[PDB]
Amino acid sequence: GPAGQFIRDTAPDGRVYKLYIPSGYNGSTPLPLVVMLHGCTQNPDDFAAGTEMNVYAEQNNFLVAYPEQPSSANLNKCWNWFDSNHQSRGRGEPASIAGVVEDVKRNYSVDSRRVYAAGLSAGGAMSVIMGATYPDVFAAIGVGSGLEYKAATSMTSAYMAMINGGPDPVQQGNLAYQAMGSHARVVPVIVFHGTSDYTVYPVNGHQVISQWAQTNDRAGDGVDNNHIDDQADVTMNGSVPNGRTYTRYLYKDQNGNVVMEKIMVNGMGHAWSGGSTAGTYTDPAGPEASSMMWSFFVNHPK
Repeated sequence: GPAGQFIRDTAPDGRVYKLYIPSGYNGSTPLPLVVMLHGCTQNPDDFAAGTEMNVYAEQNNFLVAYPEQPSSANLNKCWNWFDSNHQSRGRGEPASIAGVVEDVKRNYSVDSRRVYAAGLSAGGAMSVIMGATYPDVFAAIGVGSGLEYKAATSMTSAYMAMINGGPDPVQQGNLAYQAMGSHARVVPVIVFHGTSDYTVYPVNGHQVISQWAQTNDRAGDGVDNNHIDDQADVTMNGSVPNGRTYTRYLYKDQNGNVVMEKIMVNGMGHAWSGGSTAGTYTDPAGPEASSMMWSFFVNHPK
């Protein structure tokens, strides 16, 4: 029978990416596509090994694309989430990441209603940017230890935002709505953050939700419908056997549908929650962010 494959390619602009093709791919059914955006110092292989996302892709039959940020673009290999040249549609890294999606769609049968972006750290901040700049492409996003839209616009302000948070999330949510331009739609968001993160302080995870509440409130159709706030409708407790506890908050819209989730992992540092020590920047004692993000994505097609 067929076998899954983790291959590499380059998009037309030269962007390197790796692609996991699950064994259940046969070209006869369009599959969902998860774009995974690695954090600083990482690369596609390291991020795949740590998140184990290809394991879930194999089990659930979806494609996984891992764009690579080279040190030529940022010496730490961080997505340049703090640079205005990389915060808008049609230019820089957002256009390049969208171009990876277009390249996969040209060569594989992809379900255009089930394309998602998730990432860790700089890649979590870049996933936020993808939701704000290409909401027409990305059904939903996952943000692991990231920062809100335009949390900084310079490298100096980047370091301040990492410790203090970015500007007023209401203002940033209106800026993200403006960034959506003529493509605006509600983009469901799932956030993970560690409560003992000394690199990107957890205030940033709280702000991601508040910023997206504002953006999604502006983007929902109807003047008196589809509204959403940043007040948790449900607070649920989690516990990993022999691992960490966590709180999972659900944010519903006016219709009662869960549109956002926030998972705060107690005592976790700056790391992808769950996963494997085979990759850097993971915490196997946390809940399995890869599995939970996929479940959220499944439930939030375009």
